[PDB]
Amino acid sequence: SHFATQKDQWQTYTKEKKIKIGFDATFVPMGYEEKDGSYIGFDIDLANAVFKLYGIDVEWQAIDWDMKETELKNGTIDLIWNGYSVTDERKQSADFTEPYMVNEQVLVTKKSSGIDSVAGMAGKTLGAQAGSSGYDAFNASPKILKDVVANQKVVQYSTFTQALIDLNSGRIDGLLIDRVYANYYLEKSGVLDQYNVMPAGYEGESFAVGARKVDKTLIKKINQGFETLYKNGEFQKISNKWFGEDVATDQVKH
Amino acid sequence: RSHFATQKDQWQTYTKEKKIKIGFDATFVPMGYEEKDGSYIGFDIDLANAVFKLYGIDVEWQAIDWDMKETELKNGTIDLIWNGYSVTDERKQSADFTEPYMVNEQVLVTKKSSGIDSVAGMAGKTLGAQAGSSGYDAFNASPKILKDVVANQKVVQYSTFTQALIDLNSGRIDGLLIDRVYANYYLEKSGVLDQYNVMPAGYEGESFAVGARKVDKTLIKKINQGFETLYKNGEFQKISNKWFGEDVATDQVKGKREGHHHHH
Repeated sequence: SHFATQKDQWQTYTKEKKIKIGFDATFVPMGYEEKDGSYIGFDIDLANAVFKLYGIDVEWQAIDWDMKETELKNGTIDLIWNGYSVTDERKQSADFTEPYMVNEQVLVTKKSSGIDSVAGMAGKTLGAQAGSSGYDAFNASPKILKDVVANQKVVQYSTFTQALIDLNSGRIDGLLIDRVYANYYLEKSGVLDQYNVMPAGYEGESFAVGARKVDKTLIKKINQGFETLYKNGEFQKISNKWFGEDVATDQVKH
Repeated sequence: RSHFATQKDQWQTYTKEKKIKIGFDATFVPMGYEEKDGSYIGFDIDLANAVFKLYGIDVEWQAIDWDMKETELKNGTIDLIWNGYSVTDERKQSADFTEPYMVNEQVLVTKKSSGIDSVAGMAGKTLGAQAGSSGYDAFNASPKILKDVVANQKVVQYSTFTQALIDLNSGRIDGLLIDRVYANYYLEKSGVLDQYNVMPAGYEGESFAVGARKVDKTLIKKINQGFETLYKNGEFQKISNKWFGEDVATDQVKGKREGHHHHH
């Protein structure tokens, strides 16, 4: 039908036992292409789990991320799921599910540093990622850390790995970074327990799933899928595998 | 040309007219500068020329009053600011940036014959720096890096890099702190880069990127893709080696986007 995209197609996804989901193949650790060519990530596991409950297989489609809204509206994909989030501009092209994970800015310090509180950064040196949302939040809400840390400024680094090198050596006392990165990397390296990873105090972006506004049943069925997985313990397993913690939102629970 | 050209995405025009104008500071060696003979040369000039050659776009190089760069860009007098330019919140109010193509930072330079192959190895050794340089200020601002360990906890200041090197070569000083762009450029130009240890000092650096009008979203993407294309076909590496004697490509230029996503 020429107008499938203008209708609630839940009965279609369920009958065809398949649904198409677009993602940015480079977005570690939400959904990305590994060196061997496989598609893995938190959202990959999460979405596969949700749809498995309905006997639906996910057809993962690596897309031009800038074209995500267009592809969703054209029927190229049926969902945008890859660390996606609500934006009033995005709400122009899609309806969203309840948020499933909060990606807030976290302050990371060595357990041995004794800095187990954001306020404990008073007079201490802070590091952050160049051009990251953490850098911007640092300035936007100065009362949180700027007016506390040494020199009222942050040392900028290229990557979390370079930043972590200086955190470990002691060149910097703390590191402000995306929760998604802090937990994924520290857990993958098996040293998460050697660090205090604390919510910094800035409003974090909530990850949610995007669908065509007409697919109302689809959205609610994903929402329910989250609950189902959180009650049978699946959500926690997936979450632990990727972040070493339960990231479920209250809703899921010159 | 449209009165509102500056108001929109001109990728169509650049490709059509097969031209784009880039502003630079004619004194900024080695990124882009005017030589004695009057020619304009530099790492950025070679890099930008190479990127636009991919698209069949000729580059019109415009030496500008550097202080007027953002104005020139917004005025439409130039289409890009490419001459060791970088991101700052202030500059972001006037332009959009490509991904960074190289990192500049203070490097500690020592002769390989000195045996000093680490910054820590400078303990008790004499350090030189150029007078009125970013390294001088960095040396003092972060004493724990080198100031505390070097002899006398001070640095011998030099007016020119040439004098500094003369003394490094004679043993007068054991190490020299200077911008990576200058260290690699001069040493490679002299064909002696392999006789020195050029090590990142530990002081916060800066990342060079290209600035364009915020409306030129496509142009920015085409440049980012250009960097990647040149690295894939080897041209970036050739240009980098010509000017610095090493590969200065950032992970972004190399196509490694892991860890660079910001609440997208």
